[PDB]
Amino acid sequence: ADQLLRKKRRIFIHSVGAGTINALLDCLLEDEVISQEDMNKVRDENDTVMDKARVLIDLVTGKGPKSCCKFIKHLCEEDPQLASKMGLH
Repeated sequence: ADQLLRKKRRIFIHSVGAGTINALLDCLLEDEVISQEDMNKVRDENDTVMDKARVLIDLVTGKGPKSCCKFIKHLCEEDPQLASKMGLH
């Protein structure tokens, strides 16, 4: 009963703008949910957003559903448009 990202993996990934990503991953660090190890994963910059997203959305969920909370929240303030399909409440 906790796999929002998973199902919504096709949405966030095929929508999130290269911009929000920079502002999103930045917020994560603030909470210190990730680690210099993961932070490096994304920084590596693979290719098109489709790639930089798949890793960002994944790395989060990896840290358990406890992160999903701050994620959906930070995203709401960063993007109210996309957050629409993720603005459950």
